[PDB]
Amino acid sequence: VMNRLILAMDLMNRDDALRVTGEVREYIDTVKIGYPLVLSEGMDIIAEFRKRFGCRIIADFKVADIPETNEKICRATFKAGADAIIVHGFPGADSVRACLNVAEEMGREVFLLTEMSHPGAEMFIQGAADEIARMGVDLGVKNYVGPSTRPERLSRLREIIGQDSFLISPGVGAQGGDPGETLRFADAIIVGRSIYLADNPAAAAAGIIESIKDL
Amino acid sequence: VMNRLILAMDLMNRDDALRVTGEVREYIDTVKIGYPLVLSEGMDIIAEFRKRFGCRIIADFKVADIPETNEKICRATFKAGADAIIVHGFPGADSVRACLNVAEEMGREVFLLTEMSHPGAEMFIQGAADEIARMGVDLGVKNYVGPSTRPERLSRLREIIGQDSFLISPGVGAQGGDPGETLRFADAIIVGRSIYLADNPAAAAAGIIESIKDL
Ligand SMILES: N#Cc1cc(=O)[nH]c(=O)n1[C@@H]1O[C@H](COP(=O)(O)O)[C@@H](O)[C@H]1O
Ligand SMILES: N#Cc1cc(=O)[nH]c(=O)n1[C@@H]1O[C@H](COP(=O)(O)O)[C@@H](O)[C@H]1O
Repeated sequence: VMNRLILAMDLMNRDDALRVTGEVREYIDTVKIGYPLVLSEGMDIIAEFRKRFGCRIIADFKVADIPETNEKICRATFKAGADAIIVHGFPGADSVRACLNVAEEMGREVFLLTEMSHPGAEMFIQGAADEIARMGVDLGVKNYVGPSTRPERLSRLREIIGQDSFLISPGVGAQGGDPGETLRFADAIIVGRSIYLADNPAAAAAGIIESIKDL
Repeated sequence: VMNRLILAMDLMNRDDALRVTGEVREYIDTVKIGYPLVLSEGMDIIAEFRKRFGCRIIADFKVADIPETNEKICRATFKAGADAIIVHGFPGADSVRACLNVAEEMGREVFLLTEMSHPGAEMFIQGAADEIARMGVDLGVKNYVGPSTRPERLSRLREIIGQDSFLISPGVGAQGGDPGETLRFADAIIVGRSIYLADNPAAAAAGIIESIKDL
């Protein structure tokens, strides 16, 4: 991804989301669109973004249902033009496999979310995360998400998935993660509020890239 | 809920979803709408159903993000007219509390999904599920979801949440669960495909209710 930086576009207004995305487009090559924007403006926003910005779109839908429902969610999401979808690993291998089957059918990608970045992830997810990552490897998952807020965990996740797998990492900025340290282990960082709530989102993005280029 | 039966409306077409829901409306009082329908037809389908059918709507969005994103998802969902939202407990107490805070602000309800009904739930969720339920009790959650496919687990979950808590249960019919056995422990059952894929959905719903009445 361009400059190893993915914008988490979680504004909930089409005009504000378009404005900020257009302002930082020279500094990114992929935008993560989640439910805050989609549930407020509709699934058509994915193809609008893909067209107007020529960016790749990751649908951060944290898919976490039974296999039959996961298949439907993935089909709707790729039909809407998303390049990839983020899927939770904790519902188990059959739920992940359902998403992989639809991605194979539609020529798209699945990212497996292993450990999450927020404090509550320590309660249940962290204890299962190594095993979720190993499950991913066994299923042939090549794209993973793990937490900027815990670089020791990001290191362990990288160890499990190997160097060939692609690893992206949220929790940079607002949640306390650091771009440089996270990029020791992740291929790309995801950044939302530090950019989209900034007085000058382009200046915020540029500042991040300057720190990245230095690594 | 009327007749202790909630329709899981996971058809992806507005016309088919409206047809089936209309045909079975005399036998239910609540419709569970999830991402298959919403991502295909838009969030406005929630208010359409509420208006047309005068039914309560549970948004089955399996909310499973960090606290800040959860609050955004819950706000959009209640703005759209949902009566309640289903939230995963696996991501931890702060993520659940974020949803409870928005439900409190907006005068709506949260259902906490503890153990899931599909085979993959055995890998990670089942081992955490008693603790997820206890966490719900500690947070003051009053509405829970647990699996028709494992009535011994449903019994244990009922034990933890007490008799005053409201418990709904999917996995009836297509996934193998039984209405009568599940209603030993749950207050209401959720049924999707056994009704919506039936040649005569009204006849399928009526058959289920006849079996419920006998208990
Ligand atoms: N993908 C993802 C995901 C997994 C995770 O463990 N932690 C996150 O913050 N996220 C998402 O990344 C973004 C982080 O944004 P921010 O930079 O904290 O504002 C949000 O969209 C959040 O929902
Ligand atoms: N709520 C919920 C949920 C939790 C769970 O553990 N198992 C489920 O099947 N569900 C949902 O209930 C419905 C079950 O539908 P069906 O009766 O198997 O066709 C689907 O919407 C599924 O996504």
